[PDB]
Amino acid sequence: AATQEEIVAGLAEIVNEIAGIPVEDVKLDKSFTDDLDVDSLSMVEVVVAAEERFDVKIPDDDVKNLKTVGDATKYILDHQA
Repeated sequence: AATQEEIVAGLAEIVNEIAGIPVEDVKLDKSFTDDLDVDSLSMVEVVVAAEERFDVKIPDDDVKNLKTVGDATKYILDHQA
C-alpha cells in the first residue's frame, strides 16, 4: 500500500490527529513513544487505524515489540501488499 517513507507518512497522518506532530517531522529516524509527542495509550488509536491504512494487521504484542518507525516499517511494509 505504501513504501517505507510512505508508511511513515501514513502513520504521521494519524499521529497528527491523535497527538499533533508536524507531518514533515516524522521521517525514518523517529520512534513513536520516544521521538514523537508520545501518544502513549492513545498510540493504540494510531496503530488500529494504521492497520487498515497500510493493509496490515498488527497484533498488540508486536506493537510493543517494535521500536522506531524505521523498525516498525519492517513489519508493516513486508506484510502488506
